[PDB]
Amino acid sequence: PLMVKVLDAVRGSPAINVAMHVFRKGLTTEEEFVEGIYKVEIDTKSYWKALGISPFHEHAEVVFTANDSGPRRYTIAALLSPYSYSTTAVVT
Amino acid sequence: PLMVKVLDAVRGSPAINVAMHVFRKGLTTEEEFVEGIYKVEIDTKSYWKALGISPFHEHAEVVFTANDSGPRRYTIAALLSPYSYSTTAVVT
Amino acid sequence: PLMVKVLDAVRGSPAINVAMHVFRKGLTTEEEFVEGIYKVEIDTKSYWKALGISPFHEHAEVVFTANDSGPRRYTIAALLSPYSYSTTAVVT
Amino acid sequence: PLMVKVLDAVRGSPAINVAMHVFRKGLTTEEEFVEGIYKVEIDTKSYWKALGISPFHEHAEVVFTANDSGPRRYTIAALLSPYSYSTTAVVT
Amino acid sequence: PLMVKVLDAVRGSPAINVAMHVFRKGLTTEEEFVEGIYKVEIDTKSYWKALGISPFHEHAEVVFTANDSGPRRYTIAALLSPYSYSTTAVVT
Amino acid sequence: PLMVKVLDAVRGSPAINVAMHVFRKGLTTEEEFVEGIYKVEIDTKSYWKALGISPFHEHAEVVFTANDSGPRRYTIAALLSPYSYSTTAVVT
Amino acid sequence: PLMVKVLDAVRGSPAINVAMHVFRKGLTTEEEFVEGIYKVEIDTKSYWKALGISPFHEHAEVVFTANDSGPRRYTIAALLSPYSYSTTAVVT
Amino acid sequence: PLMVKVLDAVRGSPAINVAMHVFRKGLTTEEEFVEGIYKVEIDTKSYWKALGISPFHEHAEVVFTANDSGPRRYTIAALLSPYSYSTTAVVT
Amino acid sequence: PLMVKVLDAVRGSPAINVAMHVFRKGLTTEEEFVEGIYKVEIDTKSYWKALGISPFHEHAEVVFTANDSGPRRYTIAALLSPYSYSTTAVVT
Amino acid sequence: PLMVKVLDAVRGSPAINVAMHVFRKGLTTEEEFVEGIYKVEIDTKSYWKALGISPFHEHAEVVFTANDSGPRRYTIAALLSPYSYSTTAVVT
Amino acid sequence: PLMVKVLDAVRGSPAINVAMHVFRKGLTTEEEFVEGIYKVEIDTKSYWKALGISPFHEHAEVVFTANDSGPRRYTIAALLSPYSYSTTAVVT
Repeated sequence: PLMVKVLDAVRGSPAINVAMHVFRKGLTTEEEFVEGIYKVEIDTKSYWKALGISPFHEHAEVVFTANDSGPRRYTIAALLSPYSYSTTAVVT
Repeated sequence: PLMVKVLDAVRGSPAINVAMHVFRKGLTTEEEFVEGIYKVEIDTKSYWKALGISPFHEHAEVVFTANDSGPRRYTIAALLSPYSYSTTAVVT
Repeated sequence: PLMVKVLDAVRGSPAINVAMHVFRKGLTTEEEFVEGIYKVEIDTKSYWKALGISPFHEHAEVVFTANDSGPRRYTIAALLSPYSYSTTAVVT
Repeated sequence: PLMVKVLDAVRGSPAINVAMHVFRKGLTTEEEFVEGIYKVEIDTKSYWKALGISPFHEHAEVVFTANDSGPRRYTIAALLSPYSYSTTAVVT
Repeated sequence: PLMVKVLDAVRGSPAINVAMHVFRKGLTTEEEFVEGIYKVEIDTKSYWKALGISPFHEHAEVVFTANDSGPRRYTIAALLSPYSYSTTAVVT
Repeated sequence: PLMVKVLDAVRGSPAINVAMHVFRKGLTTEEEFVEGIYKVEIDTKSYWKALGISPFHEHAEVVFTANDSGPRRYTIAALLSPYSYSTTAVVT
Repeated sequence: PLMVKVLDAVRGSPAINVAMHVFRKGLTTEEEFVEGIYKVEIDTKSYWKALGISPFHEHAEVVFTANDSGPRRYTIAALLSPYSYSTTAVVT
Repeated sequence: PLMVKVLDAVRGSPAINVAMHVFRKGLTTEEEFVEGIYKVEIDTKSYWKALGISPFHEHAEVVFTANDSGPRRYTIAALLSPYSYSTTAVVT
Repeated sequence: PLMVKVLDAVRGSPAINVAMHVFRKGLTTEEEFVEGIYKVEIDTKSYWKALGISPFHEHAEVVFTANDSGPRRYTIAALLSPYSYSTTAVVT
Repeated sequence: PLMVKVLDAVRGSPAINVAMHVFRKGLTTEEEFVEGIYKVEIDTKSYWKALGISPFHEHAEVVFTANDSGPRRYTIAALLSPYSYSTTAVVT
Repeated sequence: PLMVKVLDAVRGSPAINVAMHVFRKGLTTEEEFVEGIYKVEIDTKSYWKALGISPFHEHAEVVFTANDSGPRRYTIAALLSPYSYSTTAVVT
């Protein structure tokens, strides 16, 4: 007789992020899983992933170069941070 | 007799994000999963993924170059952050 | 006798995002899954994906170059962030 | 006797996004799935995907160049963020 | 005896987006699936997809160049964000 | 008779992030796992991952160079930090 | 008769991050695990991971160089630190 | 009859981080574990990890060089340190 | 009849980090553990880890050099140190 | 009838870090352990760890050099030291 | 009938670090242990650890040199030392 009670009585004006999971009971294999529920990804980089079976098997001559140079500005305010009765100013 | 009770009584004006999962019970394989419910992806990069079976198997001469240069500005305010009785100001 | 009760009584004017899953029970393989429920993708890049079976199998001479330069401005305010009794100003 | 009760009584003027899934029970394979319920895509790029079986199998000489330069401005306000009794102002 | 109850009593003037799923039970294959329910695509780009079986099989000499330059302005306000008793101004 | 009671009575306007998990009971294999519930990734880099079975098996001559140079500015304020009756100010 | 009681009565406006896990009971193998619930990653780098089975098996001549140079500024304030009745200023 | 009582009565406006785990009962193998719940990663580097089975097995001539030079500034204030009635000021 | 009572009555505005574990009862093997839940890692470096089984087994000629030079400044204030009624100033 | 009572009555505004573990009852093997509850890592270095089984087994000629030179400044104030009614000042 | 009572009544604003463990009852083997509860590691170095079984077994010619030179400044104040009604200045 499992019972879960969440934010039953809310009197007011909150700022809320609620993540709940209820569970009652082949290069890359993933099964029965929970991933990136509130995941935030900024300027992520993946070059070579899961190329495959027997790639470049014989007499491969590869030249791999990755140049991550760049003038980049992101400037996030209040990332994944709920706020209440509050002021968020991004001024440039 | 599983029972889940969430935000049953809300008196007021909140700012809410609610993610709830209730569960009662081949190069890339993924099964019976939940992913990227609130996934936020900004300027993500994937170059080579799952090319396949026996790619470049024999006598391959590849030249892989990735130039991630660039003048880029993102400037997000209140990302994935619910707010109440609040000010979100982006000024440039 | 599974029972789920969410936001049963709402008195007021909230700002709400509600994501709720109730579950009772070959280069890429994907089964019985839930993906990108509230997914946000901004300036995402995928160059080579799942090329296939035996691509460039013999005597391939490839020249792969990716130039991610560029003057780009995004400037999002209140991304995936419900707000109430609130002011969102984007001024340039 | 599964039972789901959502937003049963709403007294007021909320701003609501509701996604609910209730479930009772060959290069790319996807089965019995839910994708992009509230998915948001901005300036996404996919160059080469699922080219096929035995592409460029023998003596291929490819020149792949991708130039993602460009003067681009997006300027979204209140993306996927319901708001109530609120101001959303985009001024340029 | 599955039962789903949503927004049974609404007293007021809300702004609502309602997605509800009730489920009781070939290079690219998708089966019994749900996709792009509220998916939003802006300036998305797909160059080469599912070219086919044995394309460029022998002695192919391809020159692939993609120039994503361009003066482009999008300027969306209140994307996928229902609002109530609210003001949305896009001024240029 | 498991019972979980969280934030049952909330009188006021808090700023809350709630992650709650209730559980009652092949190069890379991941199963029965929960990951990235609130995980945030900024400027993460993965070059070569899960290349495959027997890659570069015989007489491979690879040149791997990764240049992570670049003028980059991130400038996040209030990352994953809910705030109440508060000011979040990013000035440049 | 396990019972868990968390933040039962909250009178006021706190800033809260709460993570709770309830549990009642082949190169890389991880199963039945809960990882990176509130994990934050900034400028992380992984070059070669899980290359595969018998890579560079015979007569490999690799040149691996990683240059992590770069003018980079991050400047985070209030990372994973909820604050209340407080002032967060990032000034440059 | 295990019972856990945490922060039952909170009168005021604290700044709180709460992690609670309640438990009642092959190169890399990890089982039934909880890892990096509130882990913070800044400028972490992993070069070669889990290359695989029999890599560089015979007559390998590798040149591994890692140059971690770089002008980098991080400048975090209030990392994983909730604060109340407080000032967090980053001035440059 | 195990019973745990923590911070039952909190009158005021403290700054709190709460980590509580309640427990009632193959190169690398890791079982039934909790590791680095609130561990924070800054500028950590791991070069070669778990290369694999029989790497460089015969007639290997490796040149391993690691140059950890670099102009780097971190400048953290109030790391993992909650503060109350307090002022945190980082001035450069 | 084990009973644990911690910080039952807190009247005031303290700064608190709380770690409590309550417990009632193959190169690297670790079982049923707790690690890095408040673990802090700064500029840690691990070069060669768990290379594997029979690495460099026969006729290996390795040249291992590690140069930990570098202009590096860390300058942490109030590390893992909660403070109340206090000033934390980093001036350069 | 074991009973533990800690900081039952706290009237004031102390600065507290609380670590309590309550316990009622193959190259490297580690069992049922507790490590690095408040561990702080600064500029720690581990070069060769657990290389493996029979490494450099026959006719190995290794050259191991470790140069720990470097201009490095750490300058921590109030490390793992909670303070109350106190002033912390780090001035350079």
